[PDB]
Amino acid sequence: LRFDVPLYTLAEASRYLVVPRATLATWADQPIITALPHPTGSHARLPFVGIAEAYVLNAFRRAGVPMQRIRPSLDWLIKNVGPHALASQDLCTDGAEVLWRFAERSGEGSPDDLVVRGLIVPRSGQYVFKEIVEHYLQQISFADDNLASMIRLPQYGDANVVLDPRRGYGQPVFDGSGVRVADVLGPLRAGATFQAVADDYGVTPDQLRDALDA
Amino acid sequence: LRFDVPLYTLAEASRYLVVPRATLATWADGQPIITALPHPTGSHARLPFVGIAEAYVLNAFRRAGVPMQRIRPSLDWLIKNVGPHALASQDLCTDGAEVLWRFAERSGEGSPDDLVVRGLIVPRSGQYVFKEIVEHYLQQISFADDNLASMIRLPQYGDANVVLDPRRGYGQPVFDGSGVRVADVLGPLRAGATFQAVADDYGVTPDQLRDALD
Repeated sequence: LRFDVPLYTLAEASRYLVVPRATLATWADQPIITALPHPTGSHARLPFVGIAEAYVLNAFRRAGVPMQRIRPSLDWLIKNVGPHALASQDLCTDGAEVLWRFAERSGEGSPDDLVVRGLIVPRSGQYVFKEIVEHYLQQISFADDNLASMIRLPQYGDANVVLDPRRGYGQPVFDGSGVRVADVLGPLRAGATFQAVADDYGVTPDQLRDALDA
Repeated sequence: LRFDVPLYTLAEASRYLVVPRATLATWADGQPIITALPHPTGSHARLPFVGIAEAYVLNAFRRAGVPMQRIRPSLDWLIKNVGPHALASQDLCTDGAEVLWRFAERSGEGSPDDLVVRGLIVPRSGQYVFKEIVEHYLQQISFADDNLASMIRLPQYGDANVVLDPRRGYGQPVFDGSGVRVADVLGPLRAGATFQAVADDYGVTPDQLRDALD
């Protein structure tokens, strides 16, 4: 379900990932995320692997990584970790060392070195990803093929809201009940109590407050 | 510290309240429905603390699906009955639903006033009360001697318990528990400090830091 079908418009992905739509447009149009031409009468663009790549790149952006000249680092990562490396199970464990190797040969302070310095730091005599990056990488779950199959959106907190192409058409769902976050909003807006909605939708009141306030 | 000096630009308030900047501009510039002041020379500051409190409450109304374009008469009514700056009043959450109900009764079924008030209140156990989706936000506000808002907890930060408090961090988001600006933990994390090191340095927990980041 993750590669061939565009599941997300850029508008939707901007909301779910908390990244400016214009930024995503730049990434999708050479492109640094997987995007497909929009279907007839639809603005869908990103297959699930593409939103996973966008999610990781946003984590890089949040960390202060310069983004405009990141493509050679991404090419290098793909050449060493494999296709769709940003969405790979091996990124978090192998990526820091791979990137270090790239920046070494790049020249001190070169654009590649600046990308890589944004991502990694020495820890106990070796380079590792900064925890501010790791925190986001840790949210991703992987399929048989070691590529992303689910992403937990930490902005929803203990609601444990995920993007999962197997549920809710890939739109944000409570992992615990498979309900679209969107489907609890109408009832709350209508004036149902948090307890009534939580019971009706298989979550807790605290989880609902967390979803609302994400 | 809450009335006579503008603390917030509309840009800042838009971020802290999670409301479009253009929406705040309409509320501040109009007649205005929030307290705003002419910007100081060389500054874009507009909202004193009471004004951001009123904006916070109006945003809770907006979130609930309340029609906002013709809300001013309901606000006038509320001020006339609950008192000056009623949106920022300690008495809003306890007295406001009944006050608004009385207003909409005389307004005509489905009139603009009735539609505002139906957006806010529901029957509970034989009386009209605020919908819980509104109450959730009203409950975040703390009050001074004068029964007007003195602090607002921003629930989007979750268990970090981040607040707007004009007594600390110039009114910018601070961790209630240490009085540190959320802004001041970001540089150290981006630089590659661990969540543990930052949390210890800034008097919060690693879990609270993750909540703030997200």
